[PDB]
Amino acid sequence: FMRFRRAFGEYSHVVAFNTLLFLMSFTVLCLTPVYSFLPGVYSVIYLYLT
Amino acid sequence: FMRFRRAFGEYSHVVAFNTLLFLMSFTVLCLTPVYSFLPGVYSVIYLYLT
Repeated sequence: FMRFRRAFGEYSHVVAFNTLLFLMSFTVLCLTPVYSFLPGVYSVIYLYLT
Repeated sequence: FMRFRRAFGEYSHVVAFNTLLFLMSFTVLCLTPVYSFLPGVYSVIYLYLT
């Protein structure tokens, strides 16, 4: 993490959350074909959390 | 110690105590098979010191 903070300057904070949200969304999309509940409830939770 | 402080940035302080506590716990676990008193009293002392 120190090495990561060495680069990317000030924008590392913006990059980290953007990567984490993308990874979470990718996992949710991967779990979609079996659990049909996710697309709505996860979107609602995401809207609440944003 | 100066060379160590050169790296790890701000988190060297967190790393040092974490390593020291792990080493102390490892020593206590190593002394366990003969001195059966240690698991309780050392845990109490650790809770007090934390």
